Amino acid sequence: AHMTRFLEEEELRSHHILERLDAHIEELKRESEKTVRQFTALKGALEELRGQYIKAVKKIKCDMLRYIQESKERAAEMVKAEVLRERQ
Amino acid sequence: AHMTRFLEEEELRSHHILERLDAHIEELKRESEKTVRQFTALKGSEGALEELRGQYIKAVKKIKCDMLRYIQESKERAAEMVKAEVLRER
Repeated sequence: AHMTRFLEEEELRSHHILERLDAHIEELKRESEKTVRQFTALKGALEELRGQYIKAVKKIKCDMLRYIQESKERAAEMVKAEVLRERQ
Repeated sequence: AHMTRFLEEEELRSHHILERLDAHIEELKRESEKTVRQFTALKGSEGALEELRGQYIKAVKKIKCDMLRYIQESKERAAEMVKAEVLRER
């Protein structure tokens, strides 16, 4: 029954990582409506907008790297626990 | 016996998704230079600024869609390991 706990954990880990991507998408969507409103109420905005997407994408790249790195450690931990189970 | 091959595979998948990630970041930067270039000309400037904004949001939705597929596959992998752990009780 080791692996069922592994899958339960993946299911949680999956729910969290997707939550923190929605957070990032929405922040982009909010900041960018504001900035498009500034420019429309006027007659520099290209840098705020592009600035924002770079922000959202950077944060997505960080969070995906932390997930990936956690995943590798988890796998290595299981490699370890398998070898411990070989004890006579 | 089994779990080192799981790790290896995890390493491989992890590098393939990060190639994918930088791949369509860089692609989606090409797509924006075209429409940014239009908006710079017009000083319809705003309808064109919304379109750009709609491309950034859409681009970051495609990144999410690839990231969901990756996650989904991890769940499928772990599921396959529940199965094979069950088969080894045989």
